[PDB]
Amino acid sequence: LESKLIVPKNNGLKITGTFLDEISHDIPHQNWGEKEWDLDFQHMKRIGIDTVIMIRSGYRKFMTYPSPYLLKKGCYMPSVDLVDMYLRLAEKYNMKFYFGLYDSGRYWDTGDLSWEIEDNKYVIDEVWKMYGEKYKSFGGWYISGEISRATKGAIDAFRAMGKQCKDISNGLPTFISPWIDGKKAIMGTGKLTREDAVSVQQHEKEWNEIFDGIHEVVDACAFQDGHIDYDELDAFFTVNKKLADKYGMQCWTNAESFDRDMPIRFLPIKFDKLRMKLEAAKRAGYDKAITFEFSHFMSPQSAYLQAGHLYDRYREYFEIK
Amino acid sequence: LESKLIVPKNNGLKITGTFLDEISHDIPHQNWGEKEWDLDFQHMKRIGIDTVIMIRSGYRKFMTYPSPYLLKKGCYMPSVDLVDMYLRLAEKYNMKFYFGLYDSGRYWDTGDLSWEIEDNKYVIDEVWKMYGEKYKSFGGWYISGEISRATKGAIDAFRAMGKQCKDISNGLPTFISPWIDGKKAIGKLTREDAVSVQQHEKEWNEIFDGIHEVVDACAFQDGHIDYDELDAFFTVNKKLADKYGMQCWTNAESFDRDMPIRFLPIKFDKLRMKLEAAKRAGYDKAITFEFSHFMSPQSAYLQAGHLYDRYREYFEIK
Amino acid sequence: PKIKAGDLESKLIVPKNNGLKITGTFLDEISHDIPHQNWGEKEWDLDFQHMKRIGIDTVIMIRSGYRKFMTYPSPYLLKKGCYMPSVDLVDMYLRLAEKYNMKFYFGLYDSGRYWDTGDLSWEIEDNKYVIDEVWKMYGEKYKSFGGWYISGEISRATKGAIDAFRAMGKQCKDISNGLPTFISPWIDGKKAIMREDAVSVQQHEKEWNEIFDGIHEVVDACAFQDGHIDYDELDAFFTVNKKLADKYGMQCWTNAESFDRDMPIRFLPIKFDKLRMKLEAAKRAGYDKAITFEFSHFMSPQSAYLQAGHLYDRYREYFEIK
Ligand code: NA
Repeated sequence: LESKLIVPKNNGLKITGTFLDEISHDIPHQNWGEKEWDLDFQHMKRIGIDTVIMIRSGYRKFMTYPSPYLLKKGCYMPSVDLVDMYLRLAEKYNMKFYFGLYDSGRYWDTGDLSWEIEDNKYVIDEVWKMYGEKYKSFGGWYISGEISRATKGAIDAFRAMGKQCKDISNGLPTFISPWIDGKKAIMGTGKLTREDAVSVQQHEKEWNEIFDGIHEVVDACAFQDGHIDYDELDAFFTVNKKLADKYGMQCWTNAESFDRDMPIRFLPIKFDKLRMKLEAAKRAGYDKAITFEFSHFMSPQSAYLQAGHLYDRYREYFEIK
Repeated sequence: LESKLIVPKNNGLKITGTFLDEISHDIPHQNWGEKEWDLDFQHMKRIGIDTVIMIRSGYRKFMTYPSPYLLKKGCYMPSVDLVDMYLRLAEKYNMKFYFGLYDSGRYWDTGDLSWEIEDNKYVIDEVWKMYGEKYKSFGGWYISGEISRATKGAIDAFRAMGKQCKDISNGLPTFISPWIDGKKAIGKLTREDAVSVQQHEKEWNEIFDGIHEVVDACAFQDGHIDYDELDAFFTVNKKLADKYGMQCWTNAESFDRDMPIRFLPIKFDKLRMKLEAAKRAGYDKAITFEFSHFMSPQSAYLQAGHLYDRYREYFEIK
Repeated sequence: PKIKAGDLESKLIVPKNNGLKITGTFLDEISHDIPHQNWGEKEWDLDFQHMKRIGIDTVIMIRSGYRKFMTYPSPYLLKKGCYMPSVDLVDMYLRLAEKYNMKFYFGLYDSGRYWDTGDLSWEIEDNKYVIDEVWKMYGEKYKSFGGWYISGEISRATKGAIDAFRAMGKQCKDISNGLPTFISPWIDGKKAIMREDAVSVQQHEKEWNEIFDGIHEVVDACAFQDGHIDYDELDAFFTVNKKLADKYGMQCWTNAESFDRDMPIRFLPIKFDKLRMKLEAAKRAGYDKAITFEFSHFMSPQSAYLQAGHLYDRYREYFEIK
């Protein structure tokens, strides 16, 4: 059996990139080894994922690789070099690997994104030498400092980090994945909804300033699409696309594949909500759709079995064999 | 191996109905298609489920079928006609399908249930014409406006919705599934100003007096009271149903309200106690919220498949 | 896509078998806050097999009852209005422990009165009856009954705790002719939020010096829950907890939590590297034994949390367990 769809198939932007949630801020670890990661890359390849982004090379004292710099700063040796593993898997499945910058926790504790520059000066340089120059699949940088609004030190940090990434790698692509300060941006507020969600006009004003400051060293912007309502997608995607076009940046969508509307934070999204978000991205003329996060929220291998079913609904809608 | 039970088996009211959690307020979606739903109806049939209730035909801008009315009001076209699917599956497995009324969100935002009547006037009409007259398994109506206490506009909303349902369908059954304003009707996981049995009886006596001519059954959610309060509340709820000639059902919750994850499948012994209390009180029928997530072998919550096995062992179901 | 056959193990970049192995687990009955898996004897037998494979030799039923819920048909608790359970779990666990040659520890009853008042001395009275009937019904009849778990949990100086632990430990030891007893308190650290005012190492030592002085004659081991402190605070607290155990002649255990306290879901299986770091710290401090809350949910291949089965595989790889 197969459900009879009552909407047109293949009418949205296909997901062609995914984050790899290491080091995760808030998603429980699946305790996968290389065998499980190899199988997930196969599941990704089947649906046409061509890009994998390791979200943050470290988070506070946790790291994804044996960094000589972070080890000297008192961070914890991991048991596996994940950077090496992901680069080898990306090469095996002919995917582009993007390296996420280090997150020290200082910006999260203060609101000043300039705290994140200094450690990344060392991380960027050692990673280029240790991995960038040696692995064919190293194809880009993810500037992992997340914001939604005008933020102290953000333009300066993005400019400094983007410039160093581009200079050392002879111009590999860079991108950011901020979020929209919408009605579901309730983090740290102690309430189920914001009655003071940002207006489209104020969002445009603040992001016009940010893109004016960073576009020479940030190639794409991939807004997280989940903090606004499903009837606000056209309004915000039109503005985000207009801003990307004005500054010559690629306009991506970070199509969240987890559900923000539920009392469990977080399980896989309802397929129709993801479909609506990808259809809106296609209507707005977006260049690429990526997702946070295939392995937990869309994989047949996920511990969240709703993810394997999401994968099947996704394949049916996009007519993927 | 099999555990040695130290209580008598088959000593509670068997579950013979389940909600279908569409459109869900707060349970994460399992992303099932018709294949998975067909298999879940088979798992339901094995344990003697004979009734399936689609809990709410829409919730705010989400809908379960291509409603011409709700689409004109700006609601979202779904990718599958779930009403058509469930009606076909109910007919295939010889079950009765109950249609849950539309939930606009206006009652939840104001506390006045009278806001839910208007959209349902259009929904009941178009659903009777589109489905009720065409599908054999369309067997009843679920009045989805949930309350626990005396509520502004509730008696008149239940009266209006029940009357329209009955009139258009030439008297198909109707029911409500309210909750008890008990210690788990919550900060924290519990509280100290739970409704008394006496005050609950007073308010529901007035509600049943007002609605009994067009509401055939009441299925209180059984989970917001403590397990040692079941006999007291079930005795009152059965006495009120008898007073107004209504059927007395239990909505035996199969998820756990006592845990910090909202929600995973219930501990079997808690469900057993609730079904045993319903049988002691002489209840007509037990339904559950919700088989597919909380008792199914197909659920993403694997504690549900184990619950299904403990349930079959207790009820001696092959 | 199909999983590759064979060994395709991650290349470890840390020394292997460099932490204290987990050789005991709680059995989370009656649970305070972990959703029930609805297992029967078949599933529990299989879980005991998964435990035996990794060298678990001790199983601890965490609390023989909690408020009106109980794990066995207690004549005393039934007279007090508590609920008859459908299975005698004490009988089941004792039979499974004997089958797999493990020691079973009996967790004392938790009435809820201490949780509602902050005074642990309220837990003494019901346990006088529970200890008495359980020794007669089970302790004298089952070979695998090997110890007692004093389930009254604290982290700081607590009203009536020293008196409670002394009374309960003494009755357990007297009735059973000296079987071992232990407690599993927690550290009042930065993750004890159920923070910037976490207890200092100095204040923790001061208070636990007083507690251990009062209870060491009838409490053989202390197994602090290791999860409420940060991973860079393990050496400081474990050094102090070992120093206190040595001063009072007690065994120094670690209750190595196998669930993650850093996540917005309370709780799913821990990240292996976090568990590894906690077991590595216990071994550096010279701890005698590692137990865990809780194998069945958080490390078992049978758990509903499939991250647990993967944790079991990472654990076996690090410890070279076949
Ligand atoms: Na006292």
